[PDB]
Amino acid sequence: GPKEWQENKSWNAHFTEHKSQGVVVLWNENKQQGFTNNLKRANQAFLPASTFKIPNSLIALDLGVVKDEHQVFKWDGQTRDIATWNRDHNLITAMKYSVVPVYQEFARQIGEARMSKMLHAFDYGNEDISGNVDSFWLDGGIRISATEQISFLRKLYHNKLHVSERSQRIVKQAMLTEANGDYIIRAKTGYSPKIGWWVGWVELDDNVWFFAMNMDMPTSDGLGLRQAITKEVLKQEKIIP
Amino acid sequence: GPKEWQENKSWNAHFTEHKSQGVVVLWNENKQQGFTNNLKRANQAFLPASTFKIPNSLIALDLGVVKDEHQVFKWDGQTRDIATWNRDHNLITAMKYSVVPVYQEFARQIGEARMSKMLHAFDYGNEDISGNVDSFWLDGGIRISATEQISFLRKLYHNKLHVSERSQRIVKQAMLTEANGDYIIRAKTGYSPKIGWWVGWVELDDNVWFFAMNMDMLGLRQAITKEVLKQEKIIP
Ligand SMILES: *C(=O)N1C[C@H](NOS(=O)(=O)O)CC[C@H]1C(=O)NOCCN
Ligand SMILES: *C(=O)N1C[C@H](NOS(=O)(=O)O)CC[C@H]1C(=O)NOCCN
Ligand SMILES: [Cl-]
Ligand SMILES: [Cl-]
Ligand SMILES: [Cl-]
Repeated sequence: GPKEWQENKSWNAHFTEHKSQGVVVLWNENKQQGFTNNLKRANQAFLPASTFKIPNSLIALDLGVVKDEHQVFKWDGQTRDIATWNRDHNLITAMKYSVVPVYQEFARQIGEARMSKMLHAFDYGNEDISGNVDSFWLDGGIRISATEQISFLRKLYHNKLHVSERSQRIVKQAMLTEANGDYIIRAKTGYSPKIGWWVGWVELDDNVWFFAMNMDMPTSDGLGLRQAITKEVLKQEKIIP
Repeated sequence: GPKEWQENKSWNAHFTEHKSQGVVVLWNENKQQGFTNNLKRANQAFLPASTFKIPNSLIALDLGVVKDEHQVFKWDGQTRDIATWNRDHNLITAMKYSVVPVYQEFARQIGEARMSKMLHAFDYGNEDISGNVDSFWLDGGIRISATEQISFLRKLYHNKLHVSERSQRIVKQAMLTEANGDYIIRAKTGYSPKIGWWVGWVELDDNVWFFAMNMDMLGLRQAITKEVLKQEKIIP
């Protein structure tokens, strides 16, 4: 009989076309079956980098560190490399522009004790916050695989995480990336030395496709490949036109 | 002092180009200033038609007639003219395809007493539900102007309507029409005999522009509105 995770190695052509390697993991919610080009890499755990903004947002909201998605967090005045960071942000734009210093302040206000407790409740990756509370997802001990990202995202989609429904709805709003008459994408990118991420889902009229992809990234060039390669897989599988 | 409301008649060119006439009303949330090509028409009251799906959704959710955005409303098996209506729906797709029979069923379950009480609490238009409980927004006594649509939508945006915050968040999710790196549009279209509507808002990084347009009478509703938004440098 059929397997929970089916391997489709033909997607490697989309990584090969761009002289890269990685994994795309898809989960068809209606069919309760998953698909990936590399079963092994689907289960390899990596630093989450900026994809950690999803659980960080949930915890910050549930504890009231963030009151709502409209609350303004003033620029601390320090000019950083990414120009979109040097301005005031709310939760919506802090996600969209992946504004690390805003999220570092969230993490410091959450604190290590509550951060560890929440990640355990979320069953998130290896749950290891060793390092600094404001950088463990960038250079500390936490590791999460693409399949673990799917499991976490499915809980979020269904409001099943151990935080309020409100917190989950707000974060899903903040994840909005693209919407048209054909589909809605809610997702979060990430990048740390040598690995780029894109995780999220595609909402259709009568199904949801969760996705988690990571790929080798020798430099910061080709960050757009994260979405481009994923979309090539989504197009091949007739999920988007 | 400055004017809360300014008239810009140059937008009439966008209507005239299509041999039509109408009004676009814009509200700059940050500045607390509004703009329209026709001050009089901006404040004249019309049947809301399918733009009434916004308050109808809020009421159905708040009262528990609709449990959440996943609850399925089964097709009743009657083949109707709009093909996308001839299938099962949830709140998201019922809004998206403007599925009338689903919303007539909501209205019957809400009932006249609860519908009237909710519209009064919402300050919604003339608050008058006279007519059929399941069609008064298309052929009954209720009327609302474009500026009144904006006042209602601003309350919804800020979670200030009397219904639960949850209901307001769910409906705002169901209003999602378009999103990209430049803007998010949450809106609802409508058409009554001789009037087309598009009402909603454009979310930018650090401002929100509310809009309500109506025009004498379908893709022109969005196209004309977008020409105004482009002229005002709101969208690219
Ligand atoms: C997280 O992955 N970040 C923050 C930002 N995200 O951009 S995205 O890859 O387009 O999501 C830039 C990349 C990455 C970092 O490099 N963060 O570490 C820098 C800490 N200031
Ligand atoms: C509401 O305005 N409706 C339902 C449907 N909405 O489509 S939209 O204008 O694209 O949002 C079609 C038009 C309108 C009607 O109910 N029209 O049918 C009138 C016959 N009772
Ligand atoms: Cl981050
Ligand atoms: Cl309707
Ligand atoms: Cl949304």
